[PDB]
Amino acid sequence: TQANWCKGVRILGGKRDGETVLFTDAHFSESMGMAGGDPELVEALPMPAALRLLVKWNKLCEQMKLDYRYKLLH
Ligand SMILES: [Cl-]
Repeated sequence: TQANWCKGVRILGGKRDGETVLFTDAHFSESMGMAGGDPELVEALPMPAALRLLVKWNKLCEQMKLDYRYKLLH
């Protein structure tokens, strides 16, 4: 429950609006642009890593002209 840690994201808009995605071990690697890590090991990310994934994912969402977006869990 930190300004320094973030559990995941929630989907804004679209059919899945309100759904959450909890950050996993693999997301940390993805926040570094690396493949791997366990995608089933739930764990909070350091806020900088959370932000990196936030911006990358929403850039993709507009790149792909999608109808939903991501917001960090508070
Ligand atoms: Cl980090």
